[PDB]
Amino acid sequence: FESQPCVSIDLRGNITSWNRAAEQLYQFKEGEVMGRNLVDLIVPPNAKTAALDTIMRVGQGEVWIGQFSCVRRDNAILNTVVTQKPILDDDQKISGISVCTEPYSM
Amino acid sequence: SQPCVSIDLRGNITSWNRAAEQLYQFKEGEVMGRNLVDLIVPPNAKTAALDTIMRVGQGEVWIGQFSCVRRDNAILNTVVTQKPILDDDQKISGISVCTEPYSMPELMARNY
Repeated sequence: FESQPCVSIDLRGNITSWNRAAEQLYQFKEGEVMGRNLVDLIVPPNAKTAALDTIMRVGQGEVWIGQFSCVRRDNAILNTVVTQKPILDDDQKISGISVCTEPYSM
Repeated sequence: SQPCVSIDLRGNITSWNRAAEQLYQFKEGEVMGRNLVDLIVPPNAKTAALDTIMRVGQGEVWIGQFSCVRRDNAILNTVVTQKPILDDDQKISGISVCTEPYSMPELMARNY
């Protein structure tokens, strides 16, 4: 079951999971993008530093909700709202970041 | 029900609700205009708090751990949601700092 587009990245920003709703939103299949860097894949070049700064704070233990402009496979610009969360593993340590897209645009 | 404090962009208190009076043990009248970080953040943690507490931009919300100290000097390990307050021209004019009743791990995502 999937409520929304969701992507998981490790602490460097490389993709570790990419759900079916993400396949539809961004127009890549999971196999095409596994291991690729999310910010390089979909964030427009002038916005990468800002996106990376957010991800760095999230990986250190904060939750973020905000405007997230990204580039679909077909080169449409998406003005999304995303919820970014640290992901905890079984050992209760931060292992990555969740990037989930909300149903309203900014 | 939710403790909420508003600050201006100097870090000084502009709003303090009844729930904040109960959480932190101060009344609105005595804290209005006071610097929030000097009021409730332990000395060792202030630069850290300042480093982030003023950094919220337009169209984002930050949720994170926030160590504070009550009037009685009990240490509180809290979580706060920080959002910008916009003026009539949609410029940031302040920051809203509202307490969540959870520790951070209860808000995080999980791998199984």
